[PDB]
Amino acid sequence: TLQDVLANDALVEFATDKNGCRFLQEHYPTENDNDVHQKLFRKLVEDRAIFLSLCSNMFGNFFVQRVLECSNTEEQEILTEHLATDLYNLCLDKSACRVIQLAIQKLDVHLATRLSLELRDTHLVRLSIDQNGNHVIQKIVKTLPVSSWTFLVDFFADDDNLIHVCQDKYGCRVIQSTVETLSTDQYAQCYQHRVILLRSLMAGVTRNCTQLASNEFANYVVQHVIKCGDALAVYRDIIIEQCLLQNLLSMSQEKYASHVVEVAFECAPYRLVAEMMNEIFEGYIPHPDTNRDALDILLFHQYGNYVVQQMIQTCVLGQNARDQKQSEMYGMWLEKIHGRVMRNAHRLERFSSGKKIIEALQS
Repeated sequence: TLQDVLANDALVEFATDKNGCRFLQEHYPTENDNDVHQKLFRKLVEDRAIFLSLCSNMFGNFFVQRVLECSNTEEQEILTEHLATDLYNLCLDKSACRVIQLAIQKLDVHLATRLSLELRDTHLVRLSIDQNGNHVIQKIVKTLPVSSWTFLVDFFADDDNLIHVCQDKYGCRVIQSTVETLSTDQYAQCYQHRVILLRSLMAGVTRNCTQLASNEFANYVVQHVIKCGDALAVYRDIIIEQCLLQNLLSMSQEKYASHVVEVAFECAPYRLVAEMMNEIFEGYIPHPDTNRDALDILLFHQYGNYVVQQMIQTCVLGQNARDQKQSEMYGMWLEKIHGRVMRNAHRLERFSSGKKIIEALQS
């Protein structure tokens, strides 16, 4: 019946139907030299408006994906030009962005490079925070070489663009994908190119870390820097030392930055764990009277109590350190925290968080 739909010119009438597009998708000739394959491709790409309306459709996008799977480089050139005419609005659509991601996966690397470079002068903040275009940006970053999307790094060297993209549910995933792609397989490249691009990102992260860590979604970027080791570990310490120190008590009382403080207490080396512990303990936040200590504030706080729990967990896991001085220092820190909890234990038992802390000190 495929020759019947070739003769009646009802390729739109099948692809705009669920059963019709399933019939086109199942019986599509995978061989490029087939006559029915060539005829169906020609009927697909005769009208650019018809092709782009089929990409933007609930069902016909699957037929466009099936054509894109069974494609040689000439067909890929035709489809690349047709998509690049309206690429930016194609990524914003729920349907056509699937076609764009399969294009980034399955086209030749110069054609997908052309598609990635067609986005370099568009509203990339809107595309990164979009419900649908964020997957296209992530697919471009994770799939294509860095030279195909280096402009994105250049787009994120602006602080306003980095803050606007990071402070969003979808754009923070874009920033995480870019950071995770650039950091991977460093010190196996013999030159510092991805290192310079990653430094260009991390300088903007470092200069804006207090605003990013206190945000609902932009704190995930900071936790991604701290939690991931390897080439990001050197940046982790920087965020601990230049941005988080002298600010532990304020961020630990904050709704979203307390997560960053927990992740920093979890992942820091002993060098920075020592300075963070001495800031929380009898160091900064001095209270030069009979007012509350920083640990006294964080014990009875709805978000700082998890920072105290992470301090307990860090010291418990750090008693088994290979170094003896580090092990006795983690033990002394846990003694300090345990003594301060046991001082206020009868007060802490009246609340859920304090009961959780006391049960954590049990086990």
